[PDB]
Amino acid sequence: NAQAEEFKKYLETNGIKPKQFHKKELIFNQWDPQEYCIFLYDGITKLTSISENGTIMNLQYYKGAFVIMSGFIDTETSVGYYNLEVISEQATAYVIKINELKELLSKNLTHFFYVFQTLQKQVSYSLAKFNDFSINGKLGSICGQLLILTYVYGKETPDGIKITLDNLTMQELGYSSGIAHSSAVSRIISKLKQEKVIVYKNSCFYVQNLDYLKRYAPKLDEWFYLACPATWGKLN
Amino acid sequence: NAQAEEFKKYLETNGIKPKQFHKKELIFNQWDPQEYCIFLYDGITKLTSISENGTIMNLQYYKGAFVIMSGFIDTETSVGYYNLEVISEQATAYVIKINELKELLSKNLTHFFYVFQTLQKQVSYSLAKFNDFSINGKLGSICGQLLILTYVYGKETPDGIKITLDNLTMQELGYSSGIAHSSAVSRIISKLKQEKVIVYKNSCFYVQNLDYLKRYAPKLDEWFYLACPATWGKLN
DNA sequence: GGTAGGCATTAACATTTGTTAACGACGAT
DNA sequence: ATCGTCGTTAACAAATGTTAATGCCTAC
Repeated sequence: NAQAEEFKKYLETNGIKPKQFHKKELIFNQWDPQEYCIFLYDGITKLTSISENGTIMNLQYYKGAFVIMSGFIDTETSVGYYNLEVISEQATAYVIKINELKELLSKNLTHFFYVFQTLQKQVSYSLAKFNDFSINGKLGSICGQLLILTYVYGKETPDGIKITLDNLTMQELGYSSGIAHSSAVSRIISKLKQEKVIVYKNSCFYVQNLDYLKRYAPKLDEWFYLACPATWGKLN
Repeated sequence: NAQAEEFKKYLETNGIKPKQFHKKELIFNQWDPQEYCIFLYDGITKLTSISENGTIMNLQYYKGAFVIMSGFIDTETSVGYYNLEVISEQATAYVIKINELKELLSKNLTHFFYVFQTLQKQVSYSLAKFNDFSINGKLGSICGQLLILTYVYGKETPDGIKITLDNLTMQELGYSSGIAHSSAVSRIISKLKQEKVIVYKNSCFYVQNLDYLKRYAPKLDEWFYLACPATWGKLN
């Protein structure tokens, strides 16, 4: 929003200025660790991780204007080895390198408070996500994940709320729930067709009972009501 | 932590007096206190959430010098409704009104980078924990939770390493994962002495093959070394 | 108006958790 | 003495890790 836009035009007086990233490119990865502060101005990405085993995990989706750190400021070392994979067709991102960031945030306080705000939104997001996922099984982890995407990328239509996102493979949907196999997801996904809360037509997910999803993930719905009110209010 | 000691003195030069809370007291609360910045100087505490029915959830343990926040910096609204509950002897904590924080941080960049660092150490922490817990099921959750409890609260004794806490009822180990009955958790710890990794004595937990834990929660073990090296180094 | 991989669906088992119910001791009012 | 607390087990009801085989698709 407004705050995001002036951070945008804060960086551009200071000689760091965007880079186009395209689908499946990695702004940074878990094998070649460079420590950045990524200001993703526009587009859609996902934070992933491969293990010494090939087991994939979709931690989180970053969208719109947001900030992703790969380095600590005061120590300038890595925070953990992850992947910021682009999902949208294109994405603009401001790749600030970490031992630059302190001097930048020092000379303007309005914009540190911005990044501080987002990292606050992030701490509260993870805790919420962790809470609702951990209580009742993978089914909860699915309903939680669906509800997230349904709020962030959901659109109105006379057959339900559309999760308008590239091609959310069911294997990918399980990847956010820490699931290895599509069959485990297919089984769950249409307990949610029969219970009439989810349909899968046009190879895209349509939500029918938002109140169902809310019950299985109340801490997250709360997080939206508090940290992203404008979004939360579109679907009420 | 030498960085926090300066922050305590910094608070005291501003008339911020420490308050003493003591076992099972709630510094801030699920039914909106709020919102404060909580500088926890000494003691041990836990962050919990109670659902509408009665299902409880132990999201994180906070210990020693750390800083919690229930409010966003700029808007001073809630970041979510949780409980900070004193688990230990009786913690010492500086409770700062949030409106007072932005001003306090605005005029001493050193401490204001310090707060940012702590908040970076938990966005990283939360993510790592989300990862190891989501994969490898709830057995992996217990082991991952055992893991962080050793690194933080672990002495090494001629009987392995002692998880040196109060009274960690397996009811409570339980609340760290999402396992809501104390018999399911008992079926786990059971299976971990039979495999020689933990022994239950003196109403306290001991770990003697910590290597077994590090495989079930690798990105947690990776997180300590990366984020909290001094803590990691004492067991490696 | 035709091909080959890529997923979704669904079945059949192998384990892991969820749940309830007795039984038994420690520790505190 | 009489708690409520906590740990421990067996016994089961679901839940979900797996793998395999059958089909509809769409990128090509």
